[PDB]
Amino acid sequence: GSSGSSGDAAVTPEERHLSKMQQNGYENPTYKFFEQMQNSGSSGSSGSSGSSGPTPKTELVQKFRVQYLGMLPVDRPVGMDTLNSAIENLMTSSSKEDWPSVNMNVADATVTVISEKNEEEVLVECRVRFLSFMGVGKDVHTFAFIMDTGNQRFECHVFWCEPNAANVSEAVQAAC
Repeated sequence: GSSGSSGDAAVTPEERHLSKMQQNGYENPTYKFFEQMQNSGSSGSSGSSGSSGPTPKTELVQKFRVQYLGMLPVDRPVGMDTLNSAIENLMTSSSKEDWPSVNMNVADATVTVISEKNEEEVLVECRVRFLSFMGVGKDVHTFAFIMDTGNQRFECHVFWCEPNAANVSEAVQAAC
């Protein structure tokens, strides 16, 4: 029942931010501002957006030790409620320990889920460009990001960060 009026400010500086993230979240503007472009349509029957080739060079890069929960299909590219769904989805599927270890790379505003067992093992390669929505669920150790694989398809990948998802996410903020 109605109980309070004590007056006390006991909150961590890392939560001050994560808070706004759990409230609204982070929606990539480019994903919606991707209207002005010059696409081409020439003969090229194939099931891929061309070729990428070798990875580019880079001087700066951040590596965060996080766990992998798995991919989860969604209905919308954005919407906190939607994200929270993926987290709870996998969380139930696999346990906290069941989740394997993986190194997250934040170089060139690019996200590359590297394997903990092998550095030269890119588990997942995502770019801030494809990234549609990203935020924190109910828990501060639950961070997921939805990307666009094409054909109106969105894959929600969840990852456990420690001691929280304040750093990782934050680093992904400027990545946009």
